[PDB]
Amino acid sequence: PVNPCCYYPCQHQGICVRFGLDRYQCDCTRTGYSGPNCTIPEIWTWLRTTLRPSPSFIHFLLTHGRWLWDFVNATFIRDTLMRLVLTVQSNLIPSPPTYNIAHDYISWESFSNVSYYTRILPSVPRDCPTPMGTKGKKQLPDAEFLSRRFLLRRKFIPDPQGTNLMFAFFAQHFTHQFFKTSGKMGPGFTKALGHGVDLGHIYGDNLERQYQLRLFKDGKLKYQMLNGEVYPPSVEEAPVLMHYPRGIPPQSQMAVGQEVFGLLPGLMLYATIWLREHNRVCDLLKAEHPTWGDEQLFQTARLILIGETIKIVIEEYVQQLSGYFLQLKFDPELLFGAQFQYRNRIAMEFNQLYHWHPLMPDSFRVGPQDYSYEQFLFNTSMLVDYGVEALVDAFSRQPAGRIGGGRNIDHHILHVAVDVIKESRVLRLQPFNEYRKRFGMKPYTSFQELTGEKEMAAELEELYGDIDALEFYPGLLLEKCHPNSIFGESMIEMGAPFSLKGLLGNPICSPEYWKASTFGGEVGFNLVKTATLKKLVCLNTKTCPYVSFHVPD
Amino acid sequence: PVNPCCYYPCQHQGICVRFGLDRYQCDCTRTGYSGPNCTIPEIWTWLRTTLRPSPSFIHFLLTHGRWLWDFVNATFIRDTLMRLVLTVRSNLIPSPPTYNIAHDYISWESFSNVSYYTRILPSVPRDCPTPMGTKGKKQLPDAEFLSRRFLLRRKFIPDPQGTNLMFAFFAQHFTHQFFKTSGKMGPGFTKALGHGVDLGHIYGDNLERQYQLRLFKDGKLKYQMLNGEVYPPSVEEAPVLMHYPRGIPPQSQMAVGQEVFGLLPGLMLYATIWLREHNRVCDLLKAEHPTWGDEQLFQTARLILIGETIKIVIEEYVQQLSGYFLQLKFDPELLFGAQFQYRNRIAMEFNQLYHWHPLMPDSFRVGPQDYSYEQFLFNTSMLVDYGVEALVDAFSRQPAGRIGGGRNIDHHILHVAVDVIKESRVLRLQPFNEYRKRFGMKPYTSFQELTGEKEMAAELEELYGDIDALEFYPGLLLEKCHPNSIFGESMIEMGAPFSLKGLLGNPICSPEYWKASTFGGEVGFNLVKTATLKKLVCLNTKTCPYVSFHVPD
Ligand SMILES: *[C@@H]1O[C@H](CO)[C@@H](O[C@H]2O[C@H](CO)[C@@H](O[C@@H]3O[C@H](CO[C@H]4O[C@H](CO[C@H]5O[C@H](CO)[C@@H](O)[C@H](O)[C@@H]5O)[C@@H](O)[C@H](O)[C@@H]4O)[C@@H](O)[C@H](O)[C@@H]3O)[C@H](O)[C@H]2NC(C)=O)[C@H](O)[C@H]1NC(C)=O
Ligand code: HEM
Ligand code: HEM
Ligand SMILES: *[C@@H]1O[C@H](CO)[C@@H](O[C@@H]2O[C@H](CO)[C@@H](O[C@@H]3O[C@H](CO)[C@@H](O)[C@H](O)[C@@H]3O)[C@H](O)[C@H]2NC(C)=O)[C@H](O)[C@H]1NC(C)=O
Ligand SMILES: *[C@@H]1O[C@H](CO)[C@@H](O[C@@H]2O[C@H](CO)[C@@H](O[C@H]3O[C@H](CO)[C@@H](O)[C@H](O)[C@@H]3O)[C@H](O)[C@H]2NC(C)=O)[C@H](O)[C@H]1NC(C)=O
Ligand SMILES: *[C@@H]1O[C@H](CO)[C@@H](O[C@H]2O[C@H](CO)[C@@H](O[C@@H]3O[C@H](CO)[C@@H](O)[C@H](O)[C@@H]3O)[C@H](O)[C@H]2NC(C)=O)[C@H](O)[C@H]1NC(C)=O
Ligand SMILES: *[C@@H]1O[C@H](CO)[C@@H](O[C@H]2O[C@H](CO)[C@@H](O)[C@H](O)[C@H]2NC(C)=O)[C@H](O)[C@H]1NC(C)=O
Ligand SMILES: *[C@H]1O[C@H](CO)[C@@H](O[C@H]2O[C@H](CO)[C@@H](O)[C@H](O)[C@H]2NC(C)=O)[C@H](O)[C@H]1NC(C)=O
Ligand SMILES: CCCCCCCCO[C@@H]1O[C@H](CO)[C@@H](O)[C@H](O)[C@H]1O
Ligand SMILES: C[C@@H](C(=O)O)c1ccc(-c2ccccc2)c(F)c1
Repeated sequence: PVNPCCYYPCQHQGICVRFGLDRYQCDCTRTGYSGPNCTIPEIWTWLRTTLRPSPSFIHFLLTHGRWLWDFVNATFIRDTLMRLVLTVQSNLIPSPPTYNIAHDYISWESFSNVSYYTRILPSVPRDCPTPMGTKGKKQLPDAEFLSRRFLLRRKFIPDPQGTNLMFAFFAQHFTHQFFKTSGKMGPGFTKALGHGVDLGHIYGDNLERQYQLRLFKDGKLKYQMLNGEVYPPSVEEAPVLMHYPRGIPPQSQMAVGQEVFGLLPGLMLYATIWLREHNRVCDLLKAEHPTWGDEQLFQTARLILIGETIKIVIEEYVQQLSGYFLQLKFDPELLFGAQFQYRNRIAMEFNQLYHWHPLMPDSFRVGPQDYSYEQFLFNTSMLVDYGVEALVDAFSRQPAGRIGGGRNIDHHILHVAVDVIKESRVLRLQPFNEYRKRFGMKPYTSFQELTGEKEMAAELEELYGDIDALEFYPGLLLEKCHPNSIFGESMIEMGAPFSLKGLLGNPICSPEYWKASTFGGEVGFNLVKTATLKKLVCLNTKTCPYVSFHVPD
Repeated sequence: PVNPCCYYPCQHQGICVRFGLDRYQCDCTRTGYSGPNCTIPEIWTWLRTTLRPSPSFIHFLLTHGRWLWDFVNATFIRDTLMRLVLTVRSNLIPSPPTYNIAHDYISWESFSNVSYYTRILPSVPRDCPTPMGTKGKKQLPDAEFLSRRFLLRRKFIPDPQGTNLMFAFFAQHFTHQFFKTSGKMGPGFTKALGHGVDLGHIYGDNLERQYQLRLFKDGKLKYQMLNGEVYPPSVEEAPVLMHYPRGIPPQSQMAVGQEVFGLLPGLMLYATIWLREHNRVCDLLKAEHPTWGDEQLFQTARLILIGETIKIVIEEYVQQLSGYFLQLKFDPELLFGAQFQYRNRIAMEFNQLYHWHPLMPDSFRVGPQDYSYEQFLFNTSMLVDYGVEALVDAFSRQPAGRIGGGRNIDHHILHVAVDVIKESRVLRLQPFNEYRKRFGMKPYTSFQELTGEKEMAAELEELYGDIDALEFYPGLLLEKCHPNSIFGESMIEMGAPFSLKGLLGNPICSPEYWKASTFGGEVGFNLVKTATLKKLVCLNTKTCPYVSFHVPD
């Protein structure tokens, strides 16, 4: 007998469990539903269903009515709605976490072993008719072909939301502290054990590495002086493992928290800024705590920089992304009255989803110069050649690509998307339409409805055979965007739950940690509260360039 | 100049922070207090403090007036009070955890590094004039001498509550899954990384070990047949590091989850019982799920066993210990309405407080046989010679020692108590009275008020010089016991918050985990719900012996 759970016979987050030889049952516990498949709603659930407006209608509300939102943001409604957005979206994410690559069920190993990525939906059972369940063709489409025909950039489609390369490199930097898939252990495993905003891309994902990067005086990180500017130290002074092209001299190899950050100037840019911010914070702490040792200075600066990161990510980063007329607000005290777990486990789906390579351009315009991919990648002098000011100015001015829509990944890095789709088959990620339901959306009935056009849809229909078969990452990047937006509804409705849970689930946001003393007092606490991208750069530079998550005007 | 925080200025959980050269500031955030030392009470706090009766008064109501309690236990008031017990107790424990031996302040490293025990009060600063802060003598009293005079048994004092050796051994077994101090790392460090009821004393503290214990058939653990009965395998078959006396060969030594269980038959007794249960559960689980592989069977059996452990501990173990007339109840649903973090970190103070060596008798009686310590300690054949039935009957009939009150540790194991005090001093654990205040009690104003007598108190006053210099462990053990109880006011009021947070803070108690599917359905769920000490033994033995946490009549 075939595995019944492969029909995904249970709705609204019921758990399919195999009983006997050919039977299944569903645990509808606290899903709001009753019956064999969990399809009969309870009186409260039912009432909330008819009164629930569609995610599209709410997206419209958040992106329209300039007059209403000016009023809202200047009142308490701002706090009310922020609380609402925080609790409602985060709660889609389980906590404690549930499944992983090895276990499609709750276990003590899945709870304790942090080297695993987690998952929101279990893998597609191995003992089933099609690789995506029961629907679709015997074999899935070629990963290279799907990229070439649907994801490969022809002409450059800029972001209509005005997103720049200062954002793209921030996104890439930031996300790589909690996305470190391991090569040795394989797919579904991770090296970044903080599982969130620990800043291990600055300090290191292990103690040994951290100790090697630290000056062990004044709580500071090691640094070097090139042309009068403070840069991260050479590998000769901080002998940590760094991935540089073999043959490159060690004196030109810079050492930072994250191994891959030397391969791109944009990465090594932010690495410098944050390092330069860390030591600056030590200078402020030491002035008010002359008696504090090196360890106290270091550990307190880290917490201040963890706070600063989340403040900028929520109020500036997600702001630019969402395009919302709601002024987003970082205030942990909002959740102090609700049931919220201050813990987080990074999920493979969020890893898959955060592959935002369409942000990368055709070239890299720095002042009058234009730089090719072969001049930008691996170049180790560019950062020290131009300086922070000049590179931040150049990245804040150049537009970034539109993520959704399709055909917008520059040929140089298309291979990544190919491997993403490949990896999304070793992990046996459920089909896109199943995730639609998990994150509270209606499944698509056609490829037409998915893309909003006719041409590119009809070809996908022939390849996949069924919309119920469409894969996760292709689904996200081919779906029609919201009008004049950066990506589709699915990226928002699925991304944000993961995103917000990570930010607010950080221990520093808890009632226990969100105190003045935690950050060395009012001075440190205000540094978190008033943090800003512009301030992160311009307080650490000689001059102040144009710095923003969006192109001028 | 003298460190201001040595005086412990900040009352009611306010945090002392050094500013400038000789100044300090208190962070009264969310303590309920205002002002420089956190002594000015807010409107609600004042109301709370005047209306709140003394701990001793509550202990009176809970331990008296049986007629009222018969009524209470058969009504919803049982659930109401239990919730109050759960929420008010656990609240006294920081979550996420605060400090460790390295940091007397909040740091990311303290949060991330699960190798550390946590702590509730910071250490006594090294620059303080006296070892305990500001009060007492330049040198503390000799640790060996303190044990001899005040902790060493003369005549045997049985626990007035009727507590038996079945309890005493359960305690030692149960606790040694989350008390595993690292000799190679030093005090303040731990090997038990599950930090609670993970059953890592049955399955081992690491994966490679767990794997060696497992049959890898039907989710079962390895075992061997002896005399027709089920016993843990030899090291020869399951090669794991076991701490046995030098000269005892691998075939002679048994393999279990905790490395030290071979040293005592009572400890190895429970290793057998819990192993039989695990394999017994797997048999039930396979009948319900024939299509299940080995891994899922093992992982589910682990959760059911964790379930049963928490059920028994709360409803029988804590019951006998507390001696309350309130029928204590295990139901995670009680907490589904309040703010509760399903996370736990073991504290060095919980470690220190659980050294319940007074429980151990002058000698061990097994029917008509009287075994001395030298016959009992490291016996390899006693378990197999007698069997489970016979030794459950034996330990259940023999009285255990009264824990508090003083002079009740057998000379054989008095060296343990010595080392606890010496370790405390390395750990730089705050005075006993400082811990009184932190667990909502008033400090003792004299040694007479502590002990409830004249002689022992006078000698202690001479040794310590002041009551505010009295140490944690000696304090807990020399305090006047509640009338007819096992220990005093402090062991309950300091032990309970750690204990209940450890049980209910287990992720299986979370609304995400607490459902039938987690335990393979209803059969597994009911095993947890109806779990019992008597059943744990008697369902795994040929005959039922006397089984209880108290002696007969
Ligand atoms: C949780 O936390 C615990 C406690 O911190 C931690 O314990 C262990 O880890 C730390 C760090 O590994 C150990 O600390 C010791 O640190 C001293 C450092 O002094 C030296 O510093 C300079 C660097 O030394 C050299 O490093 C390498 C290797 O040789 C090389 O590049 C150079 O040669 C370089 O000079 C140097 O000036 C000089 O050598 C100094 O002596 C080390 O000397 C020592 O060897 C340790 O590494 C602790 O000892 C560890 N144990 C304990 C009980 O504290 C855990 O690791 C952590 N757990 C997790 C999961 O993170
Ligand atoms: C020109 C710049 C970029 C280059 C050269 C690049 C290249 C790569 C490469 C080579 C991989 C690993 C592929 C593999 O072996 O599996 C990768 C993965 C990834 N990319 Fe990029 N990419 C770029 C930009 C971005 C941006 C802007 C983002 C947005 C945040 C992003 C997000 C990710 C993520 C989250 C991973 C997976 C990380 C992990 O699991 O270890 N990338 N990219
Ligand atoms: C005759 C039986 C017992 C023996 C032989 C024994 C022996 C020991 C020894 C040798 C240590 C290590 C301390 C040191 O040497 O520094 C220890 C610690 C300890 N004991 Fe016992 N003990 C016994 C009974 C008990 C009981 C009944 C309890 C009650 C629960 C208990 C609780 C503990 C705890 C919690 C520790 C610290 C564990 C750790 O730090 O890893 N012991 N004991
Ligand atoms: C290992 O622990 C075992 C516990 O069984 C010890 O062996 C047992 O020792 C007792 C005496 O202490 C033996 O009792 C003897 O037989 C009868 C009772 O059956 C009794 O009336 C006699 O007076 C006599 O002492 C008991 O039979 C014996 N069991 C076996 C199988 O030999 C042993 O002494 C312990 N090891 C150490 C180092 O003490
Ligand atoms: C490392 O980053 C460098 C940028 O900071 C870059 O070197 C720069 O390359 C440009 C373009 O080739 C040079 O400009 C040259 O070409 C123009 C004509 O297009 C001439 O008018 C100029 O006089 C000049 O010869 C820059 O001079 C050069 N910058 C510096 C400071 O030397 C590298 O491309 C990056 N590294 C690699 C290996 O590609
Ligand atoms: C978190 O989970 C990881 C995967 O379960 C685990 O990695 C390791 O898991 C096992 C056990 O150590 C190893 O599996 C094999 O065991 C067989 C025994 O027959 C050997 O034939 C084989 O050589 C291998 O050792 C894996 O090697 C190993 N890695 C992977 C990717 O599976 C982690 O240890 C665990 N982390 C913690 C902290 O427990
Ligand atoms: C619960 O779901 C199952 C499986 O999806 C339903 O069982 C049927 O589903 C098909 C479409 O309705 C039928 O054609 C099949 O006879 C049967 N298939 C399987 C695999 O069981 C079932 O009807 C659902 N029940 C309810 C009440 O909605
Ligand atoms: C609370 O803080 C300090 C510390 O307990 C209190 O004691 C200070 O002042 C007292 C004189 O009025 C003396 O007891 C001590 O000399 C002094 N202690 C120190 C360490 O300087 C003080 O009374 C309280 N402060 C306030 C503002 O009420
Ligand atoms: C009728 C008896 C009511 C008992 C139920 C209330 C349980 C409160 O338990 C209370 O915990 C507090 C915090 O740890 C302590 O300070 C109190 O002394 C303790 O009794
Ligand atoms: C019933 C409950 C309470 O809060 O009173 C309670 C909870 C825990 C303990 C307890 C105390 C010390 C070690 C282990 C358990 C205890 F003695 C009493």
